[PDB]
Amino acid sequence: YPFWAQQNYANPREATGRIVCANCHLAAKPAEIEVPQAVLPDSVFKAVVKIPYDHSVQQVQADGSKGPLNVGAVLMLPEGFTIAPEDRIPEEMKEEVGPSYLFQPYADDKQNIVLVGPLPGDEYEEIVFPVLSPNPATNKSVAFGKYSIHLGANRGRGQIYPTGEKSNNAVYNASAAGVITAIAKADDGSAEVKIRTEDGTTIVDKIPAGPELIVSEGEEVAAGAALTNNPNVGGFGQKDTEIVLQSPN
Ligand code: HEC
Ligand SMILES: [Zn+2]
Ligand SMILES: [Zn+2]
Repeated sequence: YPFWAQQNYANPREATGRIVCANCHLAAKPAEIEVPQAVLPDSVFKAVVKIPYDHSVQQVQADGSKGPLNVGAVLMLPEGFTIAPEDRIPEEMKEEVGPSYLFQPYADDKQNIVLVGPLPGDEYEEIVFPVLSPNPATNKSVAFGKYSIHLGANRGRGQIYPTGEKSNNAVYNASAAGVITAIAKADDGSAEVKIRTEDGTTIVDKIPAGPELIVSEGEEVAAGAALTNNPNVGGFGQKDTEIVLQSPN
């Protein structure tokens, strides 16, 4: 969740440009963002974000059962830019943009970094951010010019928790090489795979409900080999765009 990015990373964009959601949402999927080519100072414009996925495909949920996906994103605007206050949103636009409550600043001193979600993916095919450009004439920290906007967008449950533990929406691997002597399947959906190592020892790898086993009893497996499919059907992607903070006329 966006909140887990806030708790663990003061800066959501690493030196390489990689956005921190990627540290836990391991699969890559597209991220789209559309903004006007240029905007006048102290003006409101729309930033349209899309996070594609096949709405007919369900994902493994926290309880292991199949369900819908939720989406979320971090939109990094240039210095001075912020989500537009409601009273600054023009009339014809108010019904074209997301409601104010959808948007959360990354931090008090990073209001140009906007977070949205989790939101139900089936209801938000486009997330439209109403953005207020700054005014260089009265704000010395910002100047007219061309700037970059960075988008990080996710759909679906991540693979690793803030605790460092893997979620049930990930591949589980053989903790050691050997032969599978048994597969204890709880009607809980979870499982325990007993592996007989090449010299007597037997180890047990626990797998939560959700992932599908792709090994069978009596089967040999290498260390690190996959015991399950990769049930993940979502992903996180990034996209950059530019915008010109323009001088009137
Ligand atoms: C690891 C510490 C994470 C970071 C950093 C971020 N997210 Fe995450 N997110 C993570 C997990 C393990 C889960 C699943 C929780 C569960 O058990 O259900 C999530 C979930 C989301 C969701 C909901 C997806 C869905 O339910 O379909 C969204 C929309 C989401 N996360 C977005 C997101 C963004 C945009 C992040 C970076 C700004 C981000 N997450 C960071 C793990 C972690
Ligand atoms: Zn869609
Ligand atoms: Zn930048």
